[PDB]
Amino acid sequence: QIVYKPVDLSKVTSKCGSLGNIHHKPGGGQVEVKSEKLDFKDRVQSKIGSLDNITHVPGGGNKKIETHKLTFRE
Amino acid sequence: QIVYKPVDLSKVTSKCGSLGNIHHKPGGGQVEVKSEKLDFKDRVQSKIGSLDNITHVPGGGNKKIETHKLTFRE
Amino acid sequence: QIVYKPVDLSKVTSKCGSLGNIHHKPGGGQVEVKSEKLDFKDRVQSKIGSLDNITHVPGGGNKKIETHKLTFRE
Amino acid sequence: QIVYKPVDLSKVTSKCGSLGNIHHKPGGGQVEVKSEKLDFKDRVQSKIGSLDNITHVPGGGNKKIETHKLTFRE
Amino acid sequence: QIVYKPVDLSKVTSKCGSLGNIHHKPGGGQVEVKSEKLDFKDRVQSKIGSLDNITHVPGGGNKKIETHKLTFRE
Amino acid sequence: QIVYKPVDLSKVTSKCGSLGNIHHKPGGGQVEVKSEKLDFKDRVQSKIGSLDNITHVPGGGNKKIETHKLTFRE
Repeated sequence: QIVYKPVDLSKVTSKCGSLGNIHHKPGGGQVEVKSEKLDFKDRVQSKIGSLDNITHVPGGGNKKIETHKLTFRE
Repeated sequence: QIVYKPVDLSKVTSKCGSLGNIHHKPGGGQVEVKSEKLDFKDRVQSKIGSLDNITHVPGGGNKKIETHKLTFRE
Repeated sequence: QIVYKPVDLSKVTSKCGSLGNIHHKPGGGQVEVKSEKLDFKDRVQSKIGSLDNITHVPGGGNKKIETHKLTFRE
Repeated sequence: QIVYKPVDLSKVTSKCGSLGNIHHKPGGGQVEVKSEKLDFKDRVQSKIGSLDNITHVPGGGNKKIETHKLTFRE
Repeated sequence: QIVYKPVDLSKVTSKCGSLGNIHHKPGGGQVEVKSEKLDFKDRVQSKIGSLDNITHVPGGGNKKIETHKLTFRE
Repeated sequence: QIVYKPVDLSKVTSKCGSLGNIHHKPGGGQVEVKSEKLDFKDRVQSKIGSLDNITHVPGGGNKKIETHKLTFRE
Protein backbone atom coordinates (compact mmCIF):
# COMPACT_ATOMS: atom_id res chain seq x y z
CA GLN A 1 0.00 0.00 0.00
CA ILE A 2 1.32 3.49 -1.00
CA VAL A 3 -0.20 6.95 -0.26
CA TYR A 4 0.73 10.51 -1.33
CA LYS A 5 -1.31 13.10 0.63
CA PRO A 6 0.31 16.52 1.29
CA VAL A 7 -2.28 18.93 2.78
CA ASP A 8 -1.82 22.65 2.10
CA LEU A 9 -3.59 25.59 3.89
CA SER A 10 -0.84 28.14 2.99
CA LYS A 11 -1.29 31.87 2.29
CA VAL A 12 0.86 34.14 0.09
CA THR A 13 -0.56 37.66 0.35
CA SER A 14 0.09 41.40 0.26
CA LYS A 15 -1.71 44.60 1.31
CA CYS A 16 -0.52 47.94 -0.11
CA GLY A 17 -2.32 51.15 0.98
CA SER A 18 -1.44 52.97 -2.28
CA LEU A 19 1.32 52.33 -4.86
CA GLY A 20 2.33 55.78 -6.03
CA ASN A 21 4.69 58.05 -8.02
CA ILE A 22 6.96 55.56 -9.91
CA HIS A 23 9.06 57.56 -12.45
CA HIS A 24 11.33 55.71 -14.92
CA LYS A 25 13.39 58.07 -17.18
CA PRO A 26 16.17 56.17 -19.07
CA GLY A 27 18.72 58.63 -20.57
CA GLY A 28 19.10 56.80 -23.93
CA GLY A 29 22.31 54.82 -24.68
CA GLN A 30 24.52 53.18 -27.35
CA VAL A 31 24.91 49.40 -27.95
CA GLU A 32 27.17 47.86 -30.64
CA VAL A 33 27.49 44.04 -31.00
CA LYS A 34 29.71 42.34 -33.62
CA SER A 35 30.02 38.66 -34.54
CA GLU A 36 30.55 36.40 -37.59
CA LYS A 37 28.73 33.05 -37.02
CA LEU A 38 26.00 32.22 -34.47
CA ASP A 39 25.05 28.56 -33.89
CA PHE A 40 22.27 27.86 -31.34
CA LYS A 41 21.21 24.20 -30.74
CA ASP A 42 18.81 22.67 -28.13
CA ARG A 43 16.86 24.87 -25.60
CA VAL A 44 19.06 28.03 -25.96
CA GLN A 45 17.53 31.33 -24.75
CA SER A 46 19.57 34.20 -26.27
CA LYS A 47 19.52 38.02 -26.16
CA ILE A 48 22.02 40.01 -28.30
CA GLY A 49 22.37 43.80 -28.61
CA SER A 50 19.45 45.23 -26.65
CA LEU A 51 18.51 48.57 -25.10
CA ASP A 52 15.32 47.48 -23.33
CA ASN A 53 13.51 49.57 -20.66
CA ILE A 54 11.01 47.77 -18.36
CA THR A 55 8.69 49.35 -15.76
CA HIS A 56 6.84 46.62 -13.84
CA VAL A 57 4.51 47.80 -11.05
CA PRO A 58 2.13 44.98 -10.00
CA GLY A 59 -0.44 45.89 -7.27
CA GLY A 60 0.69 42.59 -5.78
CA GLY A 61 3.55 40.61 -7.38
CA ASN A 62 3.08 37.34 -5.45
CA LYS A 63 4.44 34.03 -6.85
CA LYS A 64 3.58 30.55 -5.63
CA ILE A 65 5.54 27.85 -7.51
CA GLU A 66 5.08 24.13 -6.66
CA THR A 67 6.12 20.74 -8.06
CA HIS A 68 4.64 17.39 -6.89
CA LYS A 69 5.73 13.80 -7.68
CA LEU A 70 4.83 10.22 -6.93
CA THR A 71 7.38 8.35 -9.11
CA PHE A 72 8.19 4.68 -9.72
CA ARG A 73 11.65 4.31 -11.40
CA GLU A 74 11.76 7.52 -13.54
CA GLN B 1 -2.91 -0.36 -3.85
CA ILE B 2 -1.65 3.18 -4.79
CA VAL B 3 -3.33 6.56 -3.96
CA TYR B 4 -2.46 10.16 -4.99
CA LYS B 5 -4.48 12.88 -3.17
CA PRO B 6 -2.69 16.21 -2.57
CA VAL B 7 -5.31 18.58 -1.03
CA ASP B 8 -4.99 22.33 -1.60
CA LEU B 9 -6.97 25.17 0.13
CA SER B 10 -4.15 27.71 -0.46
CA LYS B 11 -4.59 31.41 -1.29
CA VAL B 12 -2.38 33.69 -3.43
CA THR B 13 -3.98 37.13 -3.18
CA SER B 14 -3.45 40.91 -3.09
CA LYS B 15 -5.24 44.11 -2.02
CA CYS B 16 -4.05 47.49 -3.33
CA GLY B 17 -5.93 50.63 -2.17
CA SER B 18 -4.99 52.58 -5.34
CA LEU B 19 -2.35 52.02 -8.07
CA GLY B 20 -1.28 55.46 -9.21
CA ASN B 21 1.06 57.80 -11.11
CA ILE B 22 3.43 55.46 -13.04
CA HIS B 23 5.45 57.56 -15.58
CA HIS B 24 7.74 55.76 -18.09
CA LYS B 25 9.76 58.18 -20.34
CA PRO B 26 12.58 56.41 -22.30
CA GLY B 27 15.07 58.90 -23.86
CA GLY B 28 15.59 56.99 -27.15
CA GLY B 29 18.82 55.07 -27.91
CA GLN B 30 21.04 53.47 -30.59
CA VAL B 31 21.48 49.73 -31.33
CA GLU B 32 23.80 48.30 -34.01
CA VAL B 33 24.13 44.48 -34.41
CA LYS B 34 26.38 42.73 -36.97
CA SER B 35 26.68 39.08 -37.98
CA GLU B 36 27.09 37.03 -41.19
CA LYS B 37 25.44 33.59 -40.63
CA LEU B 38 22.76 32.62 -38.05
CA ASP B 39 21.81 28.95 -37.52
CA PHE B 40 19.11 28.16 -34.90
CA LYS B 41 17.98 24.51 -34.36
CA ASP B 42 15.59 22.84 -31.79
CA ARG B 43 13.62 24.91 -29.14
CA VAL B 44 15.73 28.14 -29.48
CA GLN B 45 14.29 31.47 -28.27
CA SER B 46 16.28 34.38 -29.76
CA LYS B 47 16.12 38.21 -29.58
CA ILE B 48 18.64 40.19 -31.69
CA GLY B 49 18.95 43.98 -32.05
CA SER B 50 16.11 45.47 -30.00
CA LEU B 51 15.02 48.77 -28.44
CA ASP B 52 11.84 47.61 -26.63
CA ASN B 53 10.00 49.65 -23.92
CA ILE B 54 7.54 47.81 -21.61
CA THR B 55 5.14 49.32 -19.06
CA HIS B 56 3.34 46.55 -17.13
CA VAL B 57 0.96 47.69 -14.35
CA PRO B 58 -1.45 44.85 -13.38
CA GLY B 59 -3.93 45.58 -10.52
CA GLY B 60 -2.75 42.20 -9.23
CA GLY B 61 0.14 40.28 -10.87
CA ASN B 62 -0.25 37.07 -8.84
CA LYS B 63 1.19 33.87 -10.41
CA LYS B 64 0.43 30.31 -9.28
CA ILE B 65 2.41 27.61 -11.16
CA GLU B 66 1.94 23.87 -10.34
CA THR B 67 3.07 20.53 -11.83
CA HIS B 68 1.66 17.12 -10.70
CA LYS B 69 2.81 13.57 -11.61
CA LEU B 70 1.91 9.95 -10.84
CA THR B 71 4.45 8.11 -13.05
CA PHE B 72 5.48 4.47 -13.62
CA ARG B 73 8.63 5.03 -15.80
CA GLU B 74 8.92 8.12 -18.05
CA GLN C 1 -5.81 -0.68 -7.65
CA ILE C 2 -4.40 2.76 -8.64
CA VAL C 3 -6.16 6.12 -7.90
CA TYR C 4 -5.33 9.74 -8.85
CA LYS C 5 -7.63 12.39 -7.27
CA PRO C 6 -5.86 15.68 -6.38
CA VAL C 7 -8.30 18.18 -4.76
CA ASP C 8 -8.02 21.92 -5.41
CA LEU C 9 -10.18 24.67 -3.77
CA SER C 10 -7.38 27.27 -4.19
CA LYS C 11 -7.82 30.97 -4.99
CA VAL C 12 -5.61 33.33 -7.02
CA THR C 13 -7.28 36.75 -6.75
CA SER C 14 -6.79 40.52 -6.48
CA LYS C 15 -8.66 43.70 -5.57
CA CYS C 16 -7.32 47.10 -6.69
CA GLY C 17 -9.40 50.10 -5.50
CA SER C 18 -8.57 52.17 -8.62
CA LEU C 19 -5.94 51.69 -11.36
CA GLY C 20 -4.92 55.16 -12.45
CA ASN C 21 -2.60 57.56 -14.29
CA ILE C 22 -0.18 55.36 -16.35
CA HIS C 23 1.88 57.57 -18.72
CA HIS C 24 4.17 55.90 -21.30
CA LYS C 25 6.27 58.30 -23.53
CA PRO C 26 9.06 56.54 -25.54
CA GLY C 27 11.48 59.08 -27.15
CA GLY C 28 12.02 57.15 -30.43
CA GLY C 29 15.31 55.33 -31.12
CA GLN C 30 17.53 53.82 -33.86
CA VAL C 31 18.01 50.07 -34.57
CA GLU C 32 20.28 48.67 -37.32
CA VAL C 33 20.74 44.88 -37.72
CA LYS C 34 22.98 43.29 -40.40
CA SER C 35 23.36 39.66 -41.44
CA GLU C 36 23.60 37.65 -44.69
CA LYS C 37 22.13 34.14 -44.07
CA LEU C 38 19.44 32.99 -41.57
CA ASP C 39 18.52 29.29 -41.07
CA PHE C 40 15.83 28.51 -38.42
CA LYS C 41 14.67 24.87 -37.86
CA ASP C 42 12.28 23.16 -35.34
CA ARG C 43 10.37 25.11 -32.56
CA VAL C 44 12.46 28.33 -32.96
CA GLN C 45 11.06 31.68 -31.75
CA SER C 46 13.00 34.63 -33.23
CA LYS C 47 12.74 38.44 -32.96
CA ILE C 48 15.25 40.44 -35.06
CA GLY C 49 15.46 44.25 -35.41
CA SER C 50 12.59 45.74 -33.35
CA LEU C 51 11.57 49.04 -31.69
CA ASP C 52 8.47 47.86 -29.77
CA ASN C 53 6.46 49.82 -27.16
CA ILE C 54 4.07 47.86 -24.89
CA THR C 55 1.63 49.29 -22.34
CA HIS C 56 -0.11 46.43 -20.49
CA VAL C 57 -2.49 47.47 -17.67
CA PRO C 58 -4.93 44.64 -16.77
CA GLY C 59 -7.36 45.33 -13.87
CA GLY C 60 -6.25 41.90 -12.66
CA GLY C 61 -3.35 40.06 -14.33
CA ASN C 62 -3.66 36.90 -12.22
CA LYS C 63 -2.21 33.71 -13.82
CA LYS C 64 -2.81 30.12 -12.74
CA ILE C 65 -0.85 27.51 -14.76
CA GLU C 66 -1.19 23.73 -14.14
CA THR C 67 0.12 20.44 -15.55
CA HIS C 68 -1.19 16.96 -14.51
CA LYS C 69 -0.02 13.42 -15.43
CA LEU C 70 -1.10 9.88 -14.62
CA THR C 71 1.43 8.05 -16.83
CA PHE C 72 2.34 4.39 -17.51
CA ARG C 73 5.67 3.89 -19.42
CA GLU C 74 5.90 7.15 -21.45
CA GLN D 1 40.56 117.08 -48.16
CA ILE D 2 39.50 113.58 -46.94
CA VAL D 3 40.08 110.38 -49.01
CA TYR D 4 38.71 106.97 -47.97
CA LYS D 5 39.99 104.43 -50.56
CA PRO D 6 40.68 100.95 -49.08
CA VAL D 7 41.68 98.36 -51.73
CA ASP D 8 40.88 94.63 -51.52
CA LEU D 9 42.22 92.03 -54.03
CA SER D 10 42.07 89.21 -51.43
CA LYS D 11 40.83 85.67 -52.07
CA VAL D 12 38.90 83.19 -49.88
CA THR D 13 38.77 79.85 -51.75
CA SER D 14 38.90 76.04 -51.49
CA LYS D 15 39.20 72.79 -53.45
CA CYS D 16 37.89 69.46 -52.25
CA GLY D 17 38.69 66.60 -54.70
CA SER D 18 35.54 64.81 -53.54
CA LEU D 19 33.19 65.34 -50.54
CA GLY D 20 31.87 61.92 -49.75
CA ASN D 21 30.39 59.32 -47.43
CA ILE D 22 28.69 61.28 -44.56
CA HIS D 23 26.21 59.55 -42.18
CA HIS D 24 24.03 61.28 -39.58
CA LYS D 25 21.94 58.84 -37.43
CA PRO D 26 20.37 60.54 -34.33
CA GLY D 27 18.90 57.95 -31.87
CA GLY D 28 15.80 59.98 -30.88
CA GLY D 29 15.56 61.73 -27.48
CA GLN D 30 13.22 63.31 -24.88
CA VAL D 31 12.81 67.05 -24.12
CA GLU D 32 10.41 68.54 -21.53
CA VAL D 33 10.35 72.32 -20.81
CA LYS D 34 7.98 73.86 -18.19
CA SER D 35 7.18 77.56 -17.45
CA GLU D 36 4.27 79.97 -16.66
CA LYS D 37 5.04 83.44 -18.16
CA LEU D 38 7.27 84.67 -21.01
CA ASP D 39 8.07 88.42 -21.56
CA PHE D 40 10.41 88.63 -24.59
CA LYS D 41 10.89 92.35 -25.57
CA ASP D 42 13.23 94.16 -28.11
CA ARG D 43 15.65 92.30 -30.54
CA VAL D 44 15.38 88.89 -28.73
CA GLN D 45 16.32 85.64 -30.53
CA SER D 46 14.97 82.62 -28.60
CA LYS D 47 14.71 78.83 -28.95
CA ILE D 48 12.78 76.79 -26.32
CA GLY D 49 12.16 73.01 -26.20
CA SER D 50 13.87 71.68 -29.37
CA LEU D 51 15.08 68.35 -30.78
CA ASP D 52 16.73 69.50 -34.05
CA ASN D 53 19.00 67.47 -36.38
CA ILE D 54 21.12 69.39 -38.94
CA THR D 55 23.32 67.92 -41.67
CA HIS D 56 25.17 70.74 -43.48
CA VAL D 57 27.61 69.74 -46.27
CA PRO D 58 28.46 72.67 -48.60
CA GLY D 59 30.96 71.93 -51.43
CA GLY D 60 32.54 75.15 -50.21
CA GLY D 61 31.26 77.01 -47.12
CA ASN D 62 33.65 79.96 -47.42
CA LYS D 63 32.49 83.18 -45.69
CA LYS D 64 33.71 86.73 -46.18
CA ILE D 65 32.14 89.17 -43.68
CA GLU D 66 32.96 92.83 -44.38
CA THR D 67 32.11 96.24 -42.79
CA HIS D 68 33.07 99.83 -43.77
CA LYS D 69 32.47 103.24 -42.13
CA LEU D 70 33.39 106.84 -43.01
CA THR D 71 31.59 108.61 -40.15
CA PHE D 72 31.27 112.27 -39.08
CA ARG D 73 29.83 112.63 -35.51
CA GLU D 74 27.66 109.46 -35.23
CA GLN E 1 44.58 116.30 -45.57
CA ILE E 2 43.56 112.74 -44.47
CA VAL E 3 44.25 109.64 -46.66
CA TYR E 4 42.92 106.20 -45.62
CA LYS E 5 44.33 103.55 -48.04
CA PRO E 6 44.82 100.10 -46.46
CA VAL E 7 45.74 97.50 -49.14
CA ASP E 8 44.94 93.78 -48.85
CA LEU E 9 46.37 91.16 -51.30
CA SER E 10 45.98 88.26 -48.80
CA LYS E 11 44.74 84.67 -49.22
CA VAL E 12 42.70 82.37 -46.93
CA THR E 13 42.55 78.98 -48.69
CA SER E 14 42.52 75.18 -48.42
CA LYS E 15 43.02 71.98 -50.42
CA CYS E 16 41.57 68.65 -49.30
CA GLY E 17 42.32 65.67 -51.61
CA SER E 18 39.12 64.03 -50.37
CA LEU E 19 36.81 64.61 -47.36
CA GLY E 20 35.47 61.20 -46.58
CA ASN E 21 33.98 58.67 -44.20
CA ILE E 22 32.22 60.65 -41.36
CA HIS E 23 29.67 59.02 -38.97
CA HIS E 24 27.63 60.94 -36.38
CA LYS E 25 25.45 58.54 -34.27
CA PRO E 26 23.98 60.27 -31.14
CA GLY E 27 22.49 57.71 -28.67
CA GLY E 28 19.44 59.82 -27.69
CA GLY E 29 19.16 61.54 -24.29
CA GLN E 30 16.85 63.19 -21.73
CA VAL E 31 16.43 66.93 -21.00
CA GLU E 32 14.07 68.42 -18.39
CA VAL E 33 14.08 72.22 -17.85
CA LYS E 34 11.89 73.87 -15.18
CA SER E 35 11.23 77.55 -14.59
CA GLU E 36 8.33 79.87 -13.74
CA LYS E 37 8.88 83.39 -15.21
CA LEU E 38 11.19 84.51 -18.08
CA ASP E 39 11.92 88.22 -18.90
CA PHE E 40 14.34 88.42 -21.89
CA LYS E 41 14.93 92.16 -22.77
CA ASP E 42 17.21 93.98 -25.31
CA ARG E 43 19.49 92.04 -27.80
CA VAL E 44 19.27 88.67 -25.93
CA GLN E 45 20.15 85.39 -27.70
CA SER E 46 18.71 82.45 -25.70
CA LYS E 47 18.49 78.64 -25.98
CA ILE E 48 16.53 76.64 -23.34
CA GLY E 49 15.91 72.86 -23.20
CA SER E 50 17.64 71.49 -26.32
CA LEU E 51 18.77 68.11 -27.67
CA ASP E 52 20.30 69.29 -30.97
CA ASN E 53 22.60 67.18 -33.22
CA ILE E 54 24.74 69.02 -35.86
CA THR E 55 26.94 67.47 -38.57
CA HIS E 56 28.83 70.23 -40.42
CA VAL E 57 31.27 69.17 -43.18
CA PRO E 58 32.15 72.07 -45.53
CA GLY E 59 34.64 71.23 -48.37
CA GLY E 60 36.32 74.37 -47.12
CA GLY E 61 35.11 76.32 -44.05
CA ASN E 62 37.41 79.32 -44.52
CA LYS E 63 36.27 82.56 -42.79
CA LYS E 64 37.54 86.09 -43.42
CA ILE E 65 36.04 88.59 -40.95
CA GLU E 66 36.96 92.23 -41.65
CA THR E 67 36.07 95.68 -40.18
CA HIS E 68 37.12 99.24 -41.20
CA LYS E 69 36.48 102.66 -39.57
CA LEU E 70 37.38 106.29 -40.34
CA THR E 71 35.50 108.06 -37.52
CA PHE E 72 35.37 111.73 -36.32
CA ARG E 73 33.62 111.26 -32.92
CA GLU E 74 31.60 108.06 -32.52
CA GLN F 1 48.54 115.52 -42.87
CA ILE F 2 47.52 111.93 -41.87
CA VAL F 3 48.20 108.79 -43.99
CA TYR F 4 46.85 105.37 -42.90
CA LYS F 5 48.37 102.82 -45.34
CA PRO F 6 48.89 99.27 -43.92
CA VAL F 7 49.78 96.66 -46.59
CA ASP F 8 48.92 92.98 -46.15
CA LEU F 9 50.44 90.21 -48.35
CA SER F 10 49.68 87.42 -45.83
CA LYS F 11 48.58 83.82 -46.38
CA VAL F 12 46.50 81.52 -44.12
CA THR F 13 46.38 78.09 -45.77
CA SER F 14 46.21 74.32 -45.35
CA LYS F 15 46.75 71.14 -47.41
CA CYS F 16 45.22 67.79 -46.38
CA GLY F 17 45.88 64.63 -48.48
CA SER F 18 42.57 63.23 -47.25
CA LEU F 19 40.39 63.88 -44.17
CA GLY F 20 39.00 60.49 -43.40
CA ASN F 21 37.54 57.96 -40.94
CA ILE F 22 35.78 60.08 -38.20
CA HIS F 23 33.24 58.56 -35.74
CA HIS F 24 31.17 60.49 -33.18
CA LYS F 25 29.00 58.12 -31.05
CA PRO F 26 27.53 59.96 -27.99
CA GLY F 27 26.17 57.41 -25.45
CA GLY F 28 23.00 59.36 -24.51
CA GLY F 29 22.77 61.34 -21.23
CA GLN F 30 20.47 63.00 -18.64
CA VAL F 31 20.12 66.77 -17.93
CA GLU F 32 17.75 68.32 -15.33
CA VAL F 33 17.76 72.11 -14.80
CA LYS F 34 15.64 73.84 -12.12
CA SER F 35 15.13 77.58 -11.61
CA GLU F 36 12.33 80.04 -10.74
CA LYS F 37 12.83 83.47 -12.40
CA LEU F 38 15.11 84.48 -15.34
CA ASP F 39 15.97 88.18 -16.07
CA PHE F 40 18.27 88.39 -19.13
CA LYS F 41 18.84 92.13 -19.99
CA ASP F 42 21.23 93.75 -22.58
CA ARG F 43 23.39 91.63 -25.04
CA VAL F 44 23.18 88.30 -23.11
CA GLN F 45 24.03 85.03 -24.91
CA SER F 46 22.47 82.22 -22.83
CA LYS F 47 22.21 78.42 -23.01
CA ILE F 48 20.22 76.45 -20.36
CA GLY F 49 19.70 72.66 -20.13
CA SER F 50 21.33 71.36 -23.32
CA LEU F 51 22.45 67.96 -24.61
CA ASP F 52 23.99 69.07 -27.92
CA ASN F 53 26.29 66.92 -30.13
CA ILE F 54 28.42 68.66 -32.83
CA THR F 55 30.59 66.97 -35.48
CA HIS F 56 32.47 69.70 -37.34
CA VAL F 57 34.90 68.61 -40.08
CA PRO F 58 35.84 71.50 -42.40
CA GLY F 59 38.19 70.52 -45.29
CA GLY F 60 40.05 73.59 -44.11
CA GLY F 61 38.83 75.61 -41.09
CA ASN F 62 41.08 78.65 -41.54
CA LYS F 63 40.07 81.98 -39.91
CA LYS F 64 41.45 85.42 -40.68
CA ILE F 65 39.99 87.98 -38.24
CA GLU F 66 40.99 91.60 -38.93
CA THR F 67 40.20 95.14 -37.60
CA HIS F 68 41.26 98.60 -38.86
CA LYS F 69 40.61 101.98 -37.16
CA LEU F 70 41.45 105.65 -37.66
CA THR F 71 39.42 107.28 -34.83
CA PHE F 72 39.17 110.78 -33.27
CA ARG F 73 37.39 109.78 -29.96
CA GLU F 74 35.46 106.45 -30.03
